Amino acid sequence: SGFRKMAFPSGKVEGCMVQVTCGTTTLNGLWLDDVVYCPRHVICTSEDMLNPNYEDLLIRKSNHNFLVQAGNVQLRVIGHSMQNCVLKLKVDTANPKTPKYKFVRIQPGQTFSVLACYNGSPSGVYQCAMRPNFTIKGSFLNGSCGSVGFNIDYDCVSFCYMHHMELPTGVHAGTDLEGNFYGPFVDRQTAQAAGTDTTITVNVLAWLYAAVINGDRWFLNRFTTTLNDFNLVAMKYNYEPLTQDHVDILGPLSAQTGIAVLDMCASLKELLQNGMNGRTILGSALLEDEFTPFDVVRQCSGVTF
Amino acid sequence: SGFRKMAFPSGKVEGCMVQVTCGTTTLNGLWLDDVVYCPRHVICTSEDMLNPNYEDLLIRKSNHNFLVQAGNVQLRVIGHSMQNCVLKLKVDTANPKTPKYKFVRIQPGQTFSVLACYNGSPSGVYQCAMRPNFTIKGSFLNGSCGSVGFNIDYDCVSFCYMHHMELPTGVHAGTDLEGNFYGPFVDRQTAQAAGTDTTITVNVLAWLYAAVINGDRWFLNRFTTTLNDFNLVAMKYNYEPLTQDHVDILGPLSAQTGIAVLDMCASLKELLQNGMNGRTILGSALLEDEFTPFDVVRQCSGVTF
Ligand SMILES: [Cl-]
Ligand SMILES: [Cl-]
Ligand code: NA
Ligand code: NA
Ligand code: NA
Repeated sequence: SGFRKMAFPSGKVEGCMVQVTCGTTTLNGLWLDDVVYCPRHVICTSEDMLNPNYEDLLIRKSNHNFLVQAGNVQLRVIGHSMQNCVLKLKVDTANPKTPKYKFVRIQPGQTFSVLACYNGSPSGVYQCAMRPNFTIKGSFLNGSCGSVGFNIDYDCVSFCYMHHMELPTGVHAGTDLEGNFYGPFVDRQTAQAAGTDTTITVNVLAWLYAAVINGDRWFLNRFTTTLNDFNLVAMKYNYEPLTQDHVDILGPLSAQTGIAVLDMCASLKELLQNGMNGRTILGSALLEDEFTPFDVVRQCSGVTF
Repeated sequence: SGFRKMAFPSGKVEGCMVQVTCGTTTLNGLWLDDVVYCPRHVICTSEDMLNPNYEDLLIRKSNHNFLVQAGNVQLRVIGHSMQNCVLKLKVDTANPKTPKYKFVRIQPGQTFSVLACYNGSPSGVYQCAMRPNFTIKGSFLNGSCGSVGFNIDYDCVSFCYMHHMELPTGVHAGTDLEGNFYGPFVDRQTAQAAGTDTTITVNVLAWLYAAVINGDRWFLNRFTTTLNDFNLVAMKYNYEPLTQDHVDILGPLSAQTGIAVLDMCASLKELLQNGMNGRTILGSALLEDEFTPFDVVRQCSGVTF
């Protein structure tokens, strides 16, 4: 029993973190086989960062401009290129700790683990969701650029996120490992604003199901509403609309607890309209929206309490 | 910026998790050099577990009763013994991935990372505090026994916790790596109750400081109270008393934000008396007490916003 924000074990990713230095700029890189991936703005000085032309800046560099360190051992660069906003450095040694891996791009509302790194050295691990406005609410200080987010599926690491920058609101933006930004952001030091965020409804429902699985029941009721009637209260409280395909993935949770999805939606409606009246759910005093249906299944028991 | 529940990277501990099987019982073990550590109740059958004499049960076993698996590779046991509630299995191979490590026992209120494991295979990582009643609010299903909790200090792993069991309230109990239980618990299948828990005051203050460091300020005020006057409101709301030594470790946080400890205590007093009036702090709608002063410093910027 119990429910925690739970990250994937980070060892397979720790074996891949290196430090990339170009001039006076230093950040983290991801070393898979004989390629290091890092944010391309490692090639920018302080002035370049304001309005950079990256094709120009890269053409003025050669392999010797790039210092790659895996611990103390230095990797010599034998090639470089640009793929959108990530830099690729070909090195002369294939990372022998390279796990099975894929580059995947995730959807708003999905979660992943973040290995925060500084100077090529892992310092912490945590769980994150991709917000509906394509930012993440991470924990990153200067020098964390190049930290990656990932999911693990049977010793295969699916890399979904590379960290590039913090926005004015303190939230974080980056790319997939092909260098394509999540959301309407660009890698230059200008003030950029995310769109307005919304609450991930299917995740809140999944987390209510985790509550029931763990014995928290006070918020339930006998009422039921219809799909379209709920979606009206959603829009009022700035929640995502619920789809019949979202209901379907919530299916296994519905079956295991015996509580139909639309039944649980009525309880959510009531929680939105009346608040919690001082009580808590799974140790929280607000509705949590960063656990997916998959996250609930994998952490919770297979049998309801 | 940002503030997250953050675990230590788990790789150094992942290299040490093995599966121990004795008869039909299977749980996780910790392999350091040529010794495997696991909970001693791996030697109990279902009936033995009700009222076990472990000295009897162990004397009736030999090295061949114990199956140790590190992945597929099997380790052959060349000796066994008991140290309080942990079993020690001498194996014929020193773990080549053995990190620098120590066995340390932590205090109520301190935090550590937990590597949850099933059948010798790491499945998740999270942060935990030792509660003042010597339980932890973990996330553990059947087969997680033998999972360890740890802190990392410059590539030295300080192991502080081995998981043994879940109590009736759903909280979790275990030992240090010498096999001495945290709290008044014993390793047998009888209903055991923790004492009443209390809120870790110094941690809540540390987390309020993290709020200020990150720009959350609405809860502050100009008031100040005295140490002894605060401790009276503490006892009313079931909070730990504040010591002058707790103030001192909060010193660095006090200095960096410019907010004296007793100043912050007044804001806490007001938060206790009036609640949050609907607002949140660091993304939470209750007062969080599982971040230590050290956890705040290590994750937060060195300069206030
Ligand atoms: Cl290349
Ligand atoms: Cl031994
Ligand atoms: Na975590
Ligand atoms: Na209902
Ligand atoms: Na004050």
